[PDB]
Amino acid sequence: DSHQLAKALAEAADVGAQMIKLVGLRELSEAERQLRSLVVALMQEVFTEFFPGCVVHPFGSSINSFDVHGCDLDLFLDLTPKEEKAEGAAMLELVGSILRGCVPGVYRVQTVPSARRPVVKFAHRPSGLHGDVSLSNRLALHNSRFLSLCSELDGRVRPLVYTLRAWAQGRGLSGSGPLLSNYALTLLVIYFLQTRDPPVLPTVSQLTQKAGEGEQVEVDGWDCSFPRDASRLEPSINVEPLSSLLAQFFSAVSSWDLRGSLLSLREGQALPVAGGLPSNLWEGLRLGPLNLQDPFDLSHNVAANVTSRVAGRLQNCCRAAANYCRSLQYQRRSSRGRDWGLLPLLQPSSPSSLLSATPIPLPLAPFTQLTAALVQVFREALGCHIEQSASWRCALWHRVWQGRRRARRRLQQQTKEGGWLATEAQVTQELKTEPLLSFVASVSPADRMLTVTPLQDPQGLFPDLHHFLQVFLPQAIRHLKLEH
Ligand SMILES: O=c1ccn([C@@H]2O[C@H](COP(=O)(O)OP(=O)(O)OP(=O)(O)O)[C@@H](O)[C@H]2O)c(=O)[nH]1
Ligand SMILES: [Ba+2]
Ligand SMILES: [Cl-]
Repeated sequence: DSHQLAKALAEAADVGAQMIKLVGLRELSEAERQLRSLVVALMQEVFTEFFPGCVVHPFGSSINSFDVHGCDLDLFLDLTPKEEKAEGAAMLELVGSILRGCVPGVYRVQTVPSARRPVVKFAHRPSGLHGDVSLSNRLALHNSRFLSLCSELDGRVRPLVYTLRAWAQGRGLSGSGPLLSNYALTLLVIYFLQTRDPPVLPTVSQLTQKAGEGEQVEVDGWDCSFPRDASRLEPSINVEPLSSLLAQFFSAVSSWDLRGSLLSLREGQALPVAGGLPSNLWEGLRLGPLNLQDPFDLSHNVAANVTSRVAGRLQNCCRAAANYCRSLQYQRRSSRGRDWGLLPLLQPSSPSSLLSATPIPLPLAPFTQLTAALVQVFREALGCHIEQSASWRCALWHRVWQGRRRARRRLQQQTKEGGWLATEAQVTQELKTEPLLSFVASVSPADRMLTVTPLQDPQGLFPDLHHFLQVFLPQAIRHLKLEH
């Protein structure tokens, strides 16, 4: 791993071979699946001991075909409004005590009622496995099955999802908190496949319409019905190779309008967010920087946790990735030993690149006035020489991002013993023809955020400038807001 993987990808044919080989290397072995099966069997044994006729249904990465080594094990246990929450939480505690004290080998048991879907986190010691026990999740089962079904519908699915998933892990786009879940990212890939001119994957509404007799199922008032086998469905007429689909992915999601669009896997289409339509229809839908609808529960934005910085970082990383995929280093292999194809995409991100990818949130203000105030801050309040979404090229011959404290103290003392822009500009000018550091500033139409990328950085001081800008620019615009 990280060594064997690198040479394995570098050694093999074209890009598609790299993606396929990646899937081959990361996926769970037979022994791993045997181990997981046995552990789930034990859990089943103890839960049967407590709950006669209860079924333990594995879901998520286990059954959705996107599994990798050491992945979580998601288990679903199948057996007034605040009273119902309290009842559910108590029940969850009961399951938690069953895990904690009964089933042999399991430790690290933490009940999490506060989560969206309440869950009991567990670790099984002898197998070295960990995961979540869920009481109510029946939608995850069917949508996981839906994911594996997608994998069966077209052979390019697993390679795309695996590669893009690893890439997202690399670019810091995926994880907990504000980031994207692997499920959300997966839904994005699938939606991308549905939106190709020839469709690579059918829309979920098409699967629902196809369905079958007795294959009808309704969970939590939503229609989860899809065909059980991929044989009853006609293949894709899309001839696009893996690499082209990867590049097209990056370019696509880089060019999309995320804020103003709710991406529907059901209709296989982009539904306009503004104004008010989908949130009025399904009534449970949270809207934000990135909106991606679950194929079954239509009141659930799977990306609803994604902050503007994360969406911005996503589209930036995707634009950069597209730029790379247009280079010859991507398409053509290497003679001897050099990194080609998937390798720079799976390689760790440069600190300057990692920083530049994630934009800087700015206070609310009209685009024109915001831009004017920005270039006014760079020009006036900093030593920046600037020149002509919006963008400006900026040059700094000075250390201006650092040394401001001492200079401000000196000025404070000089003034003591004998309005923001002009004063801070004086602070800057009191800090003191080849450019020391040159960088690009960019503002997107929606949401309005400043993106700072490097150009010429001989001494490698760019990240310091980036952090300093992260602190300085918002408060500058903040003070400029109060002059009106
Ligand atoms: O918003 C969500 C998130 C997750 N889920 C359900 O939870 C399951 C967990 O989906 P994950 O986001 O955990 O991804 P994963 O398990 O496929 O991969 P790893 O995290 O193991 O790397 C998914 O398969 C989905 O069924 C939802 O239904 N909605
Ligand atoms: Ba998981
Ligand atoms: Cl597109």
